[PDB]
Amino acid sequence: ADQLTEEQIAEFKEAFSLFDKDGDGTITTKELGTVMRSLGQNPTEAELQDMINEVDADGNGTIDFPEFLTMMARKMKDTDSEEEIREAFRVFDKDGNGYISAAELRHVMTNLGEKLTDEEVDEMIREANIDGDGQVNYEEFVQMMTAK
Repeated sequence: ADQLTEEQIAEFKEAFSLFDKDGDGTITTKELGTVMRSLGQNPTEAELQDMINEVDADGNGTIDFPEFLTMMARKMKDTDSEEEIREAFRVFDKDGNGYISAAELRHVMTNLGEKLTDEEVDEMIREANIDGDGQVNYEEFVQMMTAK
C-alpha cells in the first residue's frame, strides 16, 4: 500500500515539509488545507473538513505524512494503478530484476483483486511467456494485465 506513485509522493512530502510544526514533519488539521493547496490542487474547506472530522481521532489531533496521503488519494482516486501493481511484484523480485515466481505472482493477483478470477489468472499464468521452472516476466504481466 504505497498509495500514489513514488514520484507524486516525493513532491507531496516536500509540501508536507513546507508545513511542519512538530518539527518532525507532521501537520495539524488546520494547516491541512494549506498543504493541499500548495501541492497544486484547490480543494474546498468543506470536503477538506469532511476528511478531518474522521482522522480527528488519532489521539493528538494532528495528521502524519502517511495519513495525509490517504486523504490525498481519495481526492485523486489513486493513479492508473499500474504503479500499485508494478510494486506488488517487486515485493518478491529477489534480485532477479526482471522476473518473479509464478506461484508468488498468483498471490499478487489476490492482493490487487481486479477482475480476473482464479480461472482467468490461471489461463494466463498458464502461458505468461514462461520457459524455465516457473519464472514470470512481471514487467510483461504488468502491461499484459490490461492488453487492448
